[PDB]
Amino acid sequence: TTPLVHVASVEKGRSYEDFQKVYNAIALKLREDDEYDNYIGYGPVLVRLAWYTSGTWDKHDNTGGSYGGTYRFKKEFNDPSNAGLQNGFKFLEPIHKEFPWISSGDLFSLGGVTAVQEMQGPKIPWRCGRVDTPEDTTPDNGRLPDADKDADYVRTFFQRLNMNDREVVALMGAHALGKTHLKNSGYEGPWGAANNVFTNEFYLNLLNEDWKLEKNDANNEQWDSKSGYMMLPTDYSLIQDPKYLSIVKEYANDQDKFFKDFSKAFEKLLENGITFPKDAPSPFIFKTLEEQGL
Ligand code: HEM
Repeated sequence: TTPLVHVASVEKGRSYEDFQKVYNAIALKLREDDEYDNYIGYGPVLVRLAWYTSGTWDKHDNTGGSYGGTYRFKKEFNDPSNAGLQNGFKFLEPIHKEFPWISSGDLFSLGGVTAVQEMQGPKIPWRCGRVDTPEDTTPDNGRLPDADKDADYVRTFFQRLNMNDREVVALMGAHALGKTHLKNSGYEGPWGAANNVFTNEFYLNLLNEDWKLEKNDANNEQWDSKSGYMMLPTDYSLIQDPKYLSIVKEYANDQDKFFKDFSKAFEKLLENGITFPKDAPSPFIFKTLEEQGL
């Protein structure tokens, strides 16, 4: 099938104010549902959801991506690849009901942006206009990366998402958030201590901790530290590859640089496959609840 073009179309009669209200609803629920996942909260899984849905994109034929907001998950979340994502969709359901006018793609991606900012991460410019395509569903089957691979696999995989070395290393820093859950992915443990605060801890831990490759309770190999942290083989490959290593060191020593690069890469990820008209509104930069005194 000929490559389809997806033009961003602003939800009829909606403006910045409307989306800030959605952002606020998401942010308020993040604050309210504080007990989820042993008090980590829904922040991490929402970021994962935004990445996963956008990560289905294929630059070659512009299939997948965040635009359509319509997907079919393998085994309906009963697969090591997508298990756990249902928690994010469940969290967003009440938000969508309160704001039925927002497209699914806009909601899923906005959920990630809101989560990163509320967790004290960098501001992520975000654009509206994704249009639901119920007639065009994108199966996630084999489109997201395996975690038991090396640096060459990671580099090649991300080329499909049009990401270079710096973009890949920056995006991976999101693993400072949340944790792996054995029953979900066959991996267990957090990557750091501040599981729900967005910082460059991922890089510091990679370089500073004493890691040991071991099999977990699912018989899968992962790198463990005495501090109680873990790294997937794909995470660890970032310090095994010399080109990735230099960038990990850069981010480990410059919090501001990491924030700026992550912001650019994350927005790009969430916008891959979308064509924005020259007269489309400028990207929205939402204020956090804190900045609004809410
Ligand atoms: C080589 C690429 C990647 C691989 C192999 C990978 C793999 C995984 C795996 C196995 C989990 C654990 C799922 C679970 O057990 O619940 C996970 C969680 C997560 N990933 Fe990644 N990931 C990759 C890239 C990314 C990127 C680029 C982002 C976002 C910018 C991201 C954000 C997250 C977050 C925030 C979590 C924690 C979710 C939670 O705590 O519920 N991942 N990822």
